[PDB]
Amino acid sequence: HIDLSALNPELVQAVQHVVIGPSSLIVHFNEVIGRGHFGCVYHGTLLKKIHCAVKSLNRITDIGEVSQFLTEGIIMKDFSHPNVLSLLGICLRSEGSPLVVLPYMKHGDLRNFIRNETHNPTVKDLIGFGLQVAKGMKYLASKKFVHRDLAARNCMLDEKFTVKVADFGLARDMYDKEYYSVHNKTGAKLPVKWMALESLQTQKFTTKSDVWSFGVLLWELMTRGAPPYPDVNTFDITVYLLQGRRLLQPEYCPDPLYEVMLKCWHPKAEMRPSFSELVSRISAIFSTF
Ligand SMILES: OCCn1cc(-c2cnc3nnn(Cc4ccc5ncccc5c4)c3n2)cn1
Repeated sequence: HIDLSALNPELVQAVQHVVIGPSSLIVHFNEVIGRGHFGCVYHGTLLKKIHCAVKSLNRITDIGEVSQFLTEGIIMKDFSHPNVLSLLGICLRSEGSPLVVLPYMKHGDLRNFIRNETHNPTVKDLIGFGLQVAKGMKYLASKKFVHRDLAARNCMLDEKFTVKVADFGLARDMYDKEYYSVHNKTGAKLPVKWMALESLQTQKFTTKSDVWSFGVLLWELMTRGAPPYPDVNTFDITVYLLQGRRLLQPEYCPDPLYEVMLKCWHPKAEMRPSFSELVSRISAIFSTF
């Protein structure tokens, strides 16, 4: 049972902006639509019935950990952009950690979508998805928000095939454990094959390290969801990058788009493009299609 009286009053006020009453939420706990380390995602209906995704945090039992997670993620309620996942609300109830209510994404995560052989997205399709992500990140960067886990698995596609940058704020979790490793300086599970060289070395994350991750995501898109560096052990990713080595150009990646990827992975963080620059560059590349 989570008591609001025990929680920081400032956090309580913030949360009370987006609270959903239990009687307004129906959750189908027999319908798992995603699985994270903090809890699963379930089909829900919000009430005018709205189809939604309900993210559990029930694996987080410590009040202090729940408090910290809410504190770090609540700013999500302040964001509004077509390429950024929105928050529908938070359901506080009698027993269990708060439920995070999110818009339902009919087409799931971007990586699974492009790996699906029946979909067979074209080069144009894939660059288009990449442009959408760049716009969402441009928005978050303008808000000084550092994502820290950008990757194709962490972007969702809605019913209109609009890409939402996701897995941040209250929606943050590890949804595919295979791509997080403890082989790094922090000893915690991190997406090391998406991380900028300086993040692996200094444990610090910035918008410019998000740009590095975006470069990897672009590579994911153009390979239709191939795993990066399949032949590089998690023990070796830092030295691999230190040696100046990088992901190779995908077969169906246009030369100018691979140039963009390489700029995203410049060893000097300040030498890498802003997301505003990336939107401009990728928009031009897309338009030639
Ligand atoms: O291999 C991992 C596949 N996978 C990625 C996710 C994922 C990646 N980033 C996310 N950001 N928020 N949410 C929760 C969420 C939000 C909306 C959903 N709509 C339909 C189906 C599942 C949904 C899951 C996210 N889920 C779920 N499964």
